Amino acid sequence: PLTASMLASAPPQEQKQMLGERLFPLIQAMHPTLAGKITGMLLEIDNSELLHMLESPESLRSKVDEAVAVLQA
Ligand SMILES: [Cl-]
Repeated sequence: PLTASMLASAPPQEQKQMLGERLFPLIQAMHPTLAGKITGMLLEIDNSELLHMLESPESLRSKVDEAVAVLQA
């Protein structure tokens, strides 16, 4: 499980990658087809909220639902 401390201690060039690797499987469970896109959309959020999402399923959902509204016609 990823921690702020773990995140803060990693070289910045890798932080988003670390978050993406953790977020993507969770996002793909909700949406196999829109997963790359949703994940890319979400990595745009500031890291510290991303961590809160990894840690609250409900936060991740609400963020995903709202990513999907961006994607729709
Ligand atoms: Cl889907």
